[PDB]
Amino acid sequence: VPLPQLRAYTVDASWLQPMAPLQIADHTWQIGTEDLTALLVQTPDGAVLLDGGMPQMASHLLDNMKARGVTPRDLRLILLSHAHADHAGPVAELKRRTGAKVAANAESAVLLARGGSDDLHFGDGITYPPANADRIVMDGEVITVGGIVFTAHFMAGHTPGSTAWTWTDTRNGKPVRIAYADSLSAPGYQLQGNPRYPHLIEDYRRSFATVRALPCDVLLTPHPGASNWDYAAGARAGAKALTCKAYADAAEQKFDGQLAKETAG
Amino acid sequence: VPLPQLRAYTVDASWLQPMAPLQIADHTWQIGTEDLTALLVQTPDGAVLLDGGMPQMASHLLDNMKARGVTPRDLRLILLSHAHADHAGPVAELKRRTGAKVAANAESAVLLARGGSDDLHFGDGITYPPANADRIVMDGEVITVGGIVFTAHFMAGHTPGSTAWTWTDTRNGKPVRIAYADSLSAPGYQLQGNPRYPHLIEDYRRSFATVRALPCDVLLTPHPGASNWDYAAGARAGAKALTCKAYADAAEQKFDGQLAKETAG
Amino acid sequence: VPLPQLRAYTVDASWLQPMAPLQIADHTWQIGTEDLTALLVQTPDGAVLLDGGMPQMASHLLDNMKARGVTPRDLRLILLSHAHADHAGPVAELKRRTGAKVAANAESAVLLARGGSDDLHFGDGITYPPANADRIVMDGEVITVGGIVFTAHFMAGHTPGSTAWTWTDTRNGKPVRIAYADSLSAPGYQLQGNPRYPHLIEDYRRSFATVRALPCDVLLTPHPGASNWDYAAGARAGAKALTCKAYADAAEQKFDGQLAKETAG
Amino acid sequence: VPLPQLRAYTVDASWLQPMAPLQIADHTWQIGTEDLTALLVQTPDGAVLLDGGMPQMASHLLDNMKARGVTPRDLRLILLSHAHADHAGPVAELKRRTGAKVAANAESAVLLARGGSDDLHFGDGITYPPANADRIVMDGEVITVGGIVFTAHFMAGHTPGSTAWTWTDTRNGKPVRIAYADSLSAPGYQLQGNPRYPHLIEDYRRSFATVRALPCDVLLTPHPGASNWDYAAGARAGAKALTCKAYADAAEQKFDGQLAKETAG
Ligand SMILES: CCOC(=O)[C@]1(CS)N[C@@H](C(=O)O)C(C)(C)S1
Ligand SMILES: CCOC(=O)[C@]1(CS)N[C@@H](C(=O)O)C(C)(C)S1
Ligand SMILES: CCOC(=O)[C@]1(CS)N[C@@H](C(=O)O)C(C)(C)S1
Ligand SMILES: CCOC(=O)[C@]1(CS)N[C@@H](C(=O)O)C(C)(C)S1
Ligand SMILES: [Zn+2]
Ligand SMILES: [Zn+2]
Ligand SMILES: [Zn+2]
Ligand SMILES: [Zn+2]
Ligand SMILES: [Zn+2]
Ligand SMILES: [Zn+2]
Ligand SMILES: [Zn+2]
Ligand SMILES: [Zn+2]
Repeated sequence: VPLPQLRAYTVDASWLQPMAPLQIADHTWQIGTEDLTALLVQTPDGAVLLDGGMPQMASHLLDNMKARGVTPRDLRLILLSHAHADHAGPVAELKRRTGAKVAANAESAVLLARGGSDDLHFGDGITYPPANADRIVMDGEVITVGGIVFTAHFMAGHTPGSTAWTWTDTRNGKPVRIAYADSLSAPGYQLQGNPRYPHLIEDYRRSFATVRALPCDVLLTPHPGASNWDYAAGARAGAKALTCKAYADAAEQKFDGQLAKETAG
Repeated sequence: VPLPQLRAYTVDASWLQPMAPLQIADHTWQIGTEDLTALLVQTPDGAVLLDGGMPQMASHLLDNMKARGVTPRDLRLILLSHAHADHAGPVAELKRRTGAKVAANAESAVLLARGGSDDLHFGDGITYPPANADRIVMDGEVITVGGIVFTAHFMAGHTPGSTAWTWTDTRNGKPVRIAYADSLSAPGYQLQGNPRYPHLIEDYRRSFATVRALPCDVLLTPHPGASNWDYAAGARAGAKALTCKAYADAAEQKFDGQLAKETAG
Repeated sequence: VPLPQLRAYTVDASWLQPMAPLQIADHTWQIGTEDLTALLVQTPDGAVLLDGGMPQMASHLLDNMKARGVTPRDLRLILLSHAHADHAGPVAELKRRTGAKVAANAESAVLLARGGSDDLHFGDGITYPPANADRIVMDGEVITVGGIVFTAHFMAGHTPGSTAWTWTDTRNGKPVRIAYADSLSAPGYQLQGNPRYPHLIEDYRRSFATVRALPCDVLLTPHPGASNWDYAAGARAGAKALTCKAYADAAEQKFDGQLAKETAG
Repeated sequence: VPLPQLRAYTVDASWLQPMAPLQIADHTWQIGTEDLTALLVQTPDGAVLLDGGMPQMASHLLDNMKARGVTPRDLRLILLSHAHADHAGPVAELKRRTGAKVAANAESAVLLARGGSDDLHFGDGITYPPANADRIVMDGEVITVGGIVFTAHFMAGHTPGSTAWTWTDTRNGKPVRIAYADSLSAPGYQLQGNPRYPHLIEDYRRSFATVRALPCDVLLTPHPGASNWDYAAGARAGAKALTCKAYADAAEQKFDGQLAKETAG
């Protein structure tokens, strides 16, 4: 009996289904796939990308940037929700192919630098090309690109480095406070007494509170379904979106159920 | 007028004054200098070093290890209080010259990897040879070496990655809970509204509480004077040592005074 | 049409077929799989591993080390032929699970550090968990472990960092000069006018000459078939092994044929 | 007796004496100090910097870029002769303060990444803030920025990663082939039988031949005096410059004298 072959990280087709750019606000576009968020924020002083999705999405992202008028040199900054393969997958390649630099917190930078390997919960099962961060950010730190101010809100749990990013855009003449909140799920995680993450539960509870309180006229999430976005629904893509409060409440209720199931399991 | 010459990080002579090993408990020795802590914990399955002091201390540390019966191959693990040049200085060289691997939290690992450069408060003024961590630890995680169990207690503030390490040794037949608590000082730091560390004050306040509650029959600190140790006093070196509670209270009182002076300054 | 799913690096079953340790000389054992070399050199001062094979081989390697009397702490050093996924695959995990440190040349270290991503010829198609080198070696540099002297002979081509490692063991009372020579193949490579490797052809020609001249009573290669080893043949596993001269001549003849086919293709 | 204080890397004042930009050809300017080269190549698609000098030169470089019409976002690329502190010193800071990415060969990248520490000859005596390379280049590889084509010519010796960079500019309507050739000195180096660099002599001899044959209407060197440039001499700064052939011959004659002195010493 030979050792097993390596298994690739395969995903639902919709996660890999390209879509054309979908405008969220005056400067903010969804440019990823139907079921993975990748946000382009376009400014008079260059563009910012928040997440890139799966590794094989680099060229599609670049096509959509081009459709928007953003050349590779115009992409200045990549920000991440968290450094798993389905959100940070193409970062290394985008850095090679654009002017983009990565800003991330220390936890995300170290996970990004090992390509998602030695994950606290997934081990080496879900990896991707490693990349280096160019700037380390602290909780509450701001980065400004052509006058869009992005604020980091750490919300550790799904990964130690999970981050919400907030900024204010405009729409129909009025401010829109956009909150790109990270995942609050714990898929197959050992929650209680995890030797690799001993304060996991406390971190999730603090993160629910952080998400609940974000400035949040519009919530977006790395998996759009988690905030009830439907990117394929066109003019009504965001009509059913949750508030940050509702998103945090739903995640906490699910988390509490998982804790009870783990105790019983 | 030429640009200024580079300025070396110079320190009081006592910080660089070698001392012979000073026993703290059955397996735990101070092996650094008179005024910089470097703790050797010797076990039947190899040795652990907590901090190394200044960069030029590597050979002295190695001499004292040898005096204790620890060869380079026997040194298994280096742990750090925080990754400033006067505590992590010789880490890179010790890794080259021993079997030692470094375990640190993500913040300390990223600061260690850039040799203390781009410090949030010191800039590039206090740097040292960079080194890589071999293991990333999470808050409350344990590492066990020949049955001495070391527990990490994050106490962010002096650096984002500041850590207290605790373990239980023996003395005169009874357990001794040793707490190696990191610095709680903020030397020349901008405390309020620091764009590079926006939650600095909240982190220090949480860290005072963490230090106050540590398991702590014996407190040691990276600068021995901060816990009222006198390594040159022989049999009474630790006689005047503070409790963890007293250390935390003194640091908080000093911090509060610094906050008031900063507001007035 | 969705973007394609990620494809895993799959290999012939024999590459993944565990075997028991096979003695090559008094201190040198093959401990990998039937069709991937991983050499254990056991000394009174610890053990050296040369290559590890595929990523999923870590636990098997560790089992065979244990069978040989080598515990994780006894493994001191990992050396590499080249940093592709089927030879360096388990390095990261072995470093986490043993005392082992990696020594490699700069080219191999940088490819190892990006987990084989952005390969000059394979792109991101054949990746693995990234790892850091602990020591950078120069051409002709020696490393000594318990008195086995390992010499590095750079033989760039298959990868920029391809290395032959040589050492002298004993057998039946007499010296045996062992040469672990790297691959000299160029599978699907663009040889002529490659913008990512402009001196590729010159490097291969110099490497054929290097391999031809190695001290070489016994030749071993990362893919055993390349040197006509049959690890499953027991007492006659090495009976048909090529000389280094014959190996270099065969590789050059194949290379010349590939050059002619590329010109015609 | 305390251990000695750290010693800063101090240099002749002229190495730190700022100068205004000095035009070499239509797109190429010296923007460093009187006695350290830092070349700015300005193109319609952004700017390239070759070397930066000492660590404390970052702001001066940025001032001279601004004087030339180059903002921080316009600096696209940093190339290096070699990664010693007096040529790569400010790279880390320039990357933080500009859009610039670093391209270097593997040897230079690994030395840059450890801030010049563990130098083959200098040890930790001459260090600087570490930086990461964004692109690894191979010998003879080209990089093109707004149609200036830069070619790498490895010339190992002074450091393993020493590189000459060549490109074609214009002047008075005609092409000017500029060669920025690295140092060929070996200051205090052990040349013969160096265990850290066993093929040192062979590499220097090959590098003399490489430099002799470069395309070279105008030779520039990291230390201008080595090619008989006088940056403070204005309109005649380059009048006495050596050819590449003369530079290589002089370096080889000096090297041969050093070899003879080492044998006698
Ligand atoms: C079990 C493997 O899990 C994953 O690869 C992800 C990565 S975010 N996490 C899951 C989750 O968060 O429930 C998901 C299905 C949304 S994708
Ligand atoms: C002002 C520079 O500061 C330092 O280099 C250190 C490093 S810990 N911090 C100081 C402090 O903590 O007060 C110190 C004097 C104990 S040394
Ligand atoms: C085409 C992909 O190639 C590979 O993944 C390897 C890695 S060494 N190279 C091949 C070769 O060297 O011919 C091989 C079949 C021996 S495996
Ligand atoms: C002895 C220390 O040396 C150096 O720091 C440099 C760095 S290039 N090398 C010298 C040389 O090349 O002769 C120099 C004086 C030009 S500066
Ligand atoms: Zn995730
Ligand atoms: Zn996901
Ligand atoms: Zn400090
Ligand atoms: Zn200190
Ligand atoms: Zn290969
Ligand atoms: Zn192979
Ligand atoms: Zn130099
Ligand atoms: Zn120099």
